[PDB]
Amino acid sequence: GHMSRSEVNMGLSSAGVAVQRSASRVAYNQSAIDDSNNSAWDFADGVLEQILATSRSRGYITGDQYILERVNIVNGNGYYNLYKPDGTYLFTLNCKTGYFVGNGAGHADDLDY
Repeated sequence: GHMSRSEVNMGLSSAGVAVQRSASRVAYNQSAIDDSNNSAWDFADGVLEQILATSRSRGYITGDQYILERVNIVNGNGYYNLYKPDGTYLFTLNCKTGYFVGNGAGHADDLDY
């Protein structure tokens, strides 16, 4: 919610933030993460802004006060975690589908991998 429509970004800086990474539903695979050149990391168009628009609606975040992070590549469905400005894990989303998965008592909510 800065440019106009369809942006896709991390919205806040996860630098110094106390972000919950161990709370992630998908593996933080730094090899796929560093493989960032993948289109597995290209969500689509305002797809993130969707999930984010949703996140705020859900009560996960506000505006672009979110902290998104690259996590994993499954099938090329590059998964991104959404965090609070405090780094609090909200969910793991699929960039390629704009789907998003929640977390619980150590179970696959939407997961399969």
